[PDB]
Amino acid sequence: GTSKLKYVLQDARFFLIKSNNHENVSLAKAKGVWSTLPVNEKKLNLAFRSARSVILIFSVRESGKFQGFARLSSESHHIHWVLPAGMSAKMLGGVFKIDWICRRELPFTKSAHLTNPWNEHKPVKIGRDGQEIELECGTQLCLLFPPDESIDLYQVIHKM
Repeated sequence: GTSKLKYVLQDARFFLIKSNNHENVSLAKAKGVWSTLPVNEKKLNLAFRSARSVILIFSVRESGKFQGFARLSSESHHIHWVLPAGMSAKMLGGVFKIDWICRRELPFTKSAHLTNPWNEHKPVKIGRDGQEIELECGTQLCLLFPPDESIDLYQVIHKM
């Protein structure tokens, strides 16, 4: 009822994740892992040791929707990802363990009022993979997601 969620998002860092396919997100939602290119891998690692929470907000390219958001529980570490054109297991080699906070979709149409000061105040749906979102903008975007009844926040809060 927002109280638990607001405590989790308190002093958090927010990053957009863009996936080239639906299957890797379905995979990530089940096993609680994610991997990204080394550029974004470094940033999330720096962000993990620095912030009380690091939140990843997912969107499949060309879906028109966010598919959910998750909190890193570990920095990356060295998963049968569906590798897109340009494949290299090693490129996506580091595996972040993530705890999902919401696995339900949020259409871009519901976040049209929210813009990101850290991306030239462009609408928050706009950004490349790894685009960091300013605290309040990312907090509001997370609050727009519907409650996920499959999710129990106890293990996230317990790890904090």
